[PDB]
Amino acid sequence: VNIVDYSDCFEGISGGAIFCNTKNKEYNIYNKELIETRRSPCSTFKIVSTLIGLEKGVINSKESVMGYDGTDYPNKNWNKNLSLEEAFKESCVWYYKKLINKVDAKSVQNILDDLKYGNCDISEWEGDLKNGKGHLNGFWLESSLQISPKEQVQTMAKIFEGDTNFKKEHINILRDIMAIDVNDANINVYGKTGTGFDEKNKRVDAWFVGMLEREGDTYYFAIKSDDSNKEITGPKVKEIAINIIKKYYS
Ligand SMILES: *C(=O)N1C[C@H](NOS(=O)(=O)O)CC[C@H]1C(N)=O
Repeated sequence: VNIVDYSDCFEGISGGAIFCNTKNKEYNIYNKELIETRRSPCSTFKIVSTLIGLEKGVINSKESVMGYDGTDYPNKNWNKNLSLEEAFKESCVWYYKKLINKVDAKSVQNILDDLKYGNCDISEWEGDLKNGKGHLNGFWLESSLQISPKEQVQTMAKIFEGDTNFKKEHINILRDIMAIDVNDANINVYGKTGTGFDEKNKRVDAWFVGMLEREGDTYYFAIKSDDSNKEITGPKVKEIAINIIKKYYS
């Protein structure tokens, strides 16, 4: 466990980072207090909810559809019968809500328990209804389920090192749809952003969680901001994460 200073890449934004290489067990941690604090995963939960849907047969491939019903949404790309790959990349809320609501709560509870997914608290299945957004809510979106960045990395490692019971075919679907382009062919980066606002503490929950492969070595990582500035989003923290990867992990 090495405590590190990535503050220059955070460019004044409050947050922390954790990178873990499980081959040689090198844990690099910036802002240890934050990295151990549990928070809502927000859209980073799509990593796990995709695998749940595949395991239960609700979806089957990166082409799989969820039966769009014509409801009007402000995001153009949500207004179509999109595939799993597109719903993941466009963070289509209705697709992932419909997917998870086809799965019984005990199945979800047991999978989260097996993954040690934070507090594994799905008690508020419906999510944070007081924000007025109705069915565009769920237990993983600023609601009962909370996970620390360190726990995110531990879960990512267990999934992608093949240490869970999820099918390899399903892991590979997730890998494909998580891959991102960082304009450096010499590293393979995979990840997912998340964005929420913590109304109790007046702070954002801005996430980028994923993994990095660079010549035999793999790092699992979670970058997280808790800034009070509402302008700080998941996509912004992904930029920060990319800067760290290029500076220290290339
Ligand atoms: C996930 O955190 N969400 C879904 C969507 N995309 O977020 S992302 O750009 O950080 O991946 C909008 C924000 C958030 C939500 N409000 O549900």
